[PDB]
Amino acid sequence: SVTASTTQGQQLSEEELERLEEACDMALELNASKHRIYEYVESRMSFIAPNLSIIIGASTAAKIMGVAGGLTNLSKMPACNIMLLGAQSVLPHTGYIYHSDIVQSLPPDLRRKAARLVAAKCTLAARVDSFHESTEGKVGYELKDEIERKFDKWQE
RNA sequence: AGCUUUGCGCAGUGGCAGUAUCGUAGCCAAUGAGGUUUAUCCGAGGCGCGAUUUGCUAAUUGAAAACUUCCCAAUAGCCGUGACGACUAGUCGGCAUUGGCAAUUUUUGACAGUCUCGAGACUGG
Repeated sequence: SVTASTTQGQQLSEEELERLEEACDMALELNASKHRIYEYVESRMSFIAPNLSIIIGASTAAKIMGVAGGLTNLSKMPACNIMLLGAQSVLPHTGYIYHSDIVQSLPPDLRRKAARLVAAKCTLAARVDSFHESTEGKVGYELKDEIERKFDKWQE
């Protein structure tokens, strides 16, 4: 309001205002579509791979389940490849679980090691939901408590 | 029967030893430590804290450097002299101590160097 009192800006057209209006309307369409996709992918990924979704987050769980080629290919991958799963001058030897929110929830030098912590345990989680045990996700909850317990252990 | 591999133990030669060798009871660690190289790859301990027995010998200071001393008194050659003694003023033997013992015959150095085949020669300017 303070800088709308002094804008130094000229008015738009009617075509310019309606062009910006439909641009903002399709932008809200893209935002609501993104959140609809997010809700569906978290629901169906908590059904398909509950423990991996609990550890990493179900969108990144779906990304590393897809680029590996499903759960039954994600299990028989080691922990040192699921770290680099989704890789490609921005950061090297990084996968989809380096740019996760739970691996960016810490200082920038605390990052790489944390990737190896989230890659290993979720690999266990991936193996745990390659067979259909722990459908409620208790292995994911226990391992995720272990993850952020180690994160709080490293932090001050 | 011989050869031989791997791990461990013992001893020995040699090498290394504070960017070395360990402890860790605190935490983490193959359910993955730690990764800038080659990363759909590698794979072992890591971070902190804390350390780096025993016998022998030398040397120094110190009065004393840790295994059951100093001090006084006396005892442990010959020419003269004094007595005692012996033998005829003289001689001899032993004992004793109240002066002396580097000037040719002795005990305060004619010795030292050299040369020749047990024996001699040369020099000491």
